[PDB]
Amino acid sequence: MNIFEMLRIDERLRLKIYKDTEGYYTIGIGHLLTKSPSLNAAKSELDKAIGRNTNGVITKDEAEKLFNQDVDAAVRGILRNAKLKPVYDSLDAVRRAALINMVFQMGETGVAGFTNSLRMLQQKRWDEAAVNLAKSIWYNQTPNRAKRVITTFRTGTWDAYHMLRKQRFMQFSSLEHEGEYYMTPRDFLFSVMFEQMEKKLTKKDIEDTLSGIQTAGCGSTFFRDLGDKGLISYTEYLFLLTILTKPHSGFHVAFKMLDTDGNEMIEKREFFKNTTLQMRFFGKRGQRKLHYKEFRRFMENLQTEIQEMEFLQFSKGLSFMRKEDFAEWLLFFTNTENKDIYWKNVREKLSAGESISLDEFKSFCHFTTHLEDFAIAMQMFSLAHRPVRLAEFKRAVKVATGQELSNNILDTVFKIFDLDGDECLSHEEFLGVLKNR
Amino acid sequence: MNIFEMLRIDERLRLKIYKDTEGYYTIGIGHLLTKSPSLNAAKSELDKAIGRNTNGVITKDEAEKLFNQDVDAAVRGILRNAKLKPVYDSLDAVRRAALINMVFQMGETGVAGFTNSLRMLQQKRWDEAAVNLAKSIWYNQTPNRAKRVITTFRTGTWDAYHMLRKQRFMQFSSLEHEGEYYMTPRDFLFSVMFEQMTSVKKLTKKDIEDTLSGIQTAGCGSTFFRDLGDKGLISYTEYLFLLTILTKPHSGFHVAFKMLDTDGNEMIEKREFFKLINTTLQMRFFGKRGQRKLHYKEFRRFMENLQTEIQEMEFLQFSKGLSFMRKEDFAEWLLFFTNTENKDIYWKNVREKLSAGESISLDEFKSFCHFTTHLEDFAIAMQMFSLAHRPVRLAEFKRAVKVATGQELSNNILDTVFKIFDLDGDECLSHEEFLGVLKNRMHRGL
Ligand SMILES: [Ca+2]
Ligand SMILES: [Ca+2]
Ligand SMILES: [Ca+2]
Repeated sequence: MNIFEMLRIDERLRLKIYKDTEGYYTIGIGHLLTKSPSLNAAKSELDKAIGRNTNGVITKDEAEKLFNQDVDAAVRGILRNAKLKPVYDSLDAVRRAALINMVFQMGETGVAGFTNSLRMLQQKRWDEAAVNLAKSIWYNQTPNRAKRVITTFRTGTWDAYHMLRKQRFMQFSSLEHEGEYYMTPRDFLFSVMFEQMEKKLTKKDIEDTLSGIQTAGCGSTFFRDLGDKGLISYTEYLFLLTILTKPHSGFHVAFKMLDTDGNEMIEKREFFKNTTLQMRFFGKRGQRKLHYKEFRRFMENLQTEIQEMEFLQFSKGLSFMRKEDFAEWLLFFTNTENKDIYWKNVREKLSAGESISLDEFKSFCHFTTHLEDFAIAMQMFSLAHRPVRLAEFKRAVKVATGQELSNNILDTVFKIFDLDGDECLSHEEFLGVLKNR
Repeated sequence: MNIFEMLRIDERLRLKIYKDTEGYYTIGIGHLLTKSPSLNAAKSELDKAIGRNTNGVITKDEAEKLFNQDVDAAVRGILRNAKLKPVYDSLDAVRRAALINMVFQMGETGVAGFTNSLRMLQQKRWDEAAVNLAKSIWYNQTPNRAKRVITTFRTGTWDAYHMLRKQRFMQFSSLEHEGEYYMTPRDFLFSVMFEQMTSVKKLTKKDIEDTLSGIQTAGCGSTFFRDLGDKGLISYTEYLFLLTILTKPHSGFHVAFKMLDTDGNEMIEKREFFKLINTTLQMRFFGKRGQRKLHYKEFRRFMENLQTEIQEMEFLQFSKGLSFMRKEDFAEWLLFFTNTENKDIYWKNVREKLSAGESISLDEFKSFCHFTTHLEDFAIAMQMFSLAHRPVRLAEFKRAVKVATGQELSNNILDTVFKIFDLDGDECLSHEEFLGVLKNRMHRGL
C-alpha cells in the first residue's frame, strides 16, 4: 500500500543495462544512469553509485539500494520545488504516491510544467485534473502507467494497482528469463495453498516443458505430474486465478472473450501474449486449436487437482479428514484463521464424529463455486433476518447448486460459524463471512 | 462494519441544520447543537464549532471531523466512567460498538443509568439485558434504532445493520390491520421507482374483502399491478418476495420455484407460501379459497410480467409519457439514485458530450434492463480485457455486452453509457464506476 510497491508494478526490475523508451542506458528499477550514448560512461556514473563500474549484470540486492535512493531523491526533489511542494502537501497519502510516481518517472522539473493539472490537483478538482492529464504527451508515451496514476489521482485509492497479487506471484515464482519471472506448475499450486516458504531459465527448463506435457497425465494430476517442468507467466497466473473459483458459466465467458474471430475455437494468436498452457492448448508448434469442451475440462481438472491437494494437506496424508481437519480448512478458506473465537469452536464445540471423505469434501468445494446462485436462492431468509436451520441449509444447497452436503460436513460448518448459539446460521455468520473476507 | 459505519446508518447525514423530533437542532452525523433553543442560536453554536461562517450549512469533510470528535468523546466518556468501563472492557468488539452507540446517542451519564442492563451485559446475559433495555423510554423514543442496538447486544454480530428493508416498506405502506402494515399494488410500484413521495388508513375485515374483490378484472400480464392500483393488499413478507423477483435473473427462475416447493411435487400450495388475512398474491396464485395450486409456468410468467411492468412504468416515468426516451431521459433514469459529487461529474459528461442521435425505444430499454442481470459475466469480460492489456473502448464495451447477454445492445444506449462513463475523456470506459452506479440503480428496496 505504498509508493515503493506502486513503482515495482510500474517500473520493472532489470538487472542488465538497457535503453529506455527515451533511449538512455538505464538499470534496475527505472534508474537513470547517464544521458549520454556513451555506454562506457553508463558503467562509470554507475560505479561511484554502486562500488564497481558495473559487473555487467547488477544483482537485485544492489538494484534495491538504487531504487531506494531514487525514491527519496524524488521526494526530496518535490519538497524543494516551489511549484510542486504546495500541491504535494495538500495531498492525502495516496495522491502523494501518485505524484511521487510522476517525478520518479519524468523528473521534478518535467512534472512542474504541468501547470493547470497541478492547479486542479491542489483544488482537489480531481475530475478536471484527470481529464487534462489524459491529453498529455506523458499519457501518450506510457498510457497504461499514466492511466493507473491518473485513476489514483481521481479516486485517492489503490484500486488501479493490485499490489497484493503481484507480490504473491513474485514470492512463488522460481524462474526468470530476462527480467520476466515465471512460475512452474509446482510454484502455482503452492501459491494457492500456502502463505510462504515455497534462478534463470535454461534450455533444459524449456525442453522439460514439452516433455513434461508428454509424460504428465491429462486429467486432474496434470500439474502435480508436471511439477517444476513447466512455465506460467504472470498473465496466465492471473487468468487461472480469475477463472478457477468460477462455475462452468464463467469458463464459457472467458472462452468467448478469447474467441475473437467467433469460430468457437481459440488459436495461439487469440491467447495471451512457449508456456505450459500454450503448449497444452495449442500444441508444440502452435497450430492446434482449443475447443470449449477441452478448455472446460482442463479448468474442471485443475479445480479438482487443487481440491485433492488441499484435502491431503489438511488430512496430513490420511485417507479421510477428521472433522477437526475440515474445520481447519474451513478457517483458512473463510480467511478467519486468526480469529480466536473460531479456533475455540473447533477445539471445544466439535463432536468426534465420522471422518470426512474426499468425495464429501469435493461436494463442499463444488458448492462454494456456486455461492452467488446459493445467496440468491437464500434471499428470503436473508431479507427476513431469519437464521437458517441445518436441514433448510442442506436442502437449499441441493436445490440451488445440485450438491449433496453430508450432515457431517454441515454439522462442522454449523458448529464453527454459529456464534450466538442458536444452532442456526444468520446471514453474517456465514454468507457475510465469505467474500467479505 | 465498525462503530463508524454503524452510526452512519443510525444517524442520517444532515449537511443543513436539522431540528429533530426530540426538539434538538442537529448537524452532520448526529451532532447535537446543545446551547441552541432557536435556529439562529444553532447557527451561532455551529459557526463556533466549525470556525466558519456556515449560515447553517456544512460540508461532508466538516461533518466527518465532528463525527470523529463525537465518537472519540463517547469512548472517553466510557473509559472514565466507573460503571461503564468495566462493562466495556468485558465486551467483544461488536458489543463494544453497541455500547459506544448508546453513549454517542445519550451521553455517558444517561447510559450509566442503565444499571441492571449493564450488569447483565458484563455477566454475558445477553437475552436478559435485551429484554430489560427494550422496556425503556430510550427504546420508546427511537425504537428502530434501539432495536438494532439491542439485537447487536443479543447476537454479537452485525446482522441488524445489513439487509435493511422494513423501514422503507413502512414509509410507503398506506394500510394497517391489527398492528400489521400493508401495501397496495400502487404503494409497491411507487416504492420501486421513487426515492420518496403517506396517511395510513386502518382496515376492517370488510374493507379487506372488498379491497381483495375484483382480481379477475385486472390484466393478466404486465399491467396487473397498474390495473389494481389501490385495490389490493401486499404483506411485508410478500413485499420482500416481490423484491427478490425484480432482481432475479431468468437463470434463477426455476430454483426460486423449487425453493418454495417444499414437498417436491412441482406445485406451490398456499401452505407452502405460508412458510414465507388474504392477500392479492395469495388470491392470484391459490384462488379465493386457497384451493388452487401454482405451477411453474404460471409462476415464471408472473415473474416475467412483473419485471416487464416495472420496466414499462419506469420507461414512461422518465420519458414523461413520450413513446421514445431521449438519450438524456435514459441518462436521467440511469443516474436517478446517484449522489451529489459523483452525480455532478456524470451530468457534466451528459450535457457536454451527448448528441441527440436516435431516441431509445421501449424494447431497447428493456434489453438494457435484461443486461443488468448478467453483470457477473460482464465483469469477467472486463477482467479478460484487463489481462490482455486491452483498453475498453466502445467496441470492447459492445463486445462484452454481447458476450454477457448473447445479444447486441443498441448503439444509442451503449454510446450514451460510454460517454457518461468515459471519465478521463480518453475513450476508455471507467467500467468499475459504471457497474457501481448500475448495481445500485437496480438494487430495489434499499
Ligand atoms: Ca477463434
Ligand atoms: Ca447463529
Ligand atoms: Ca408443493
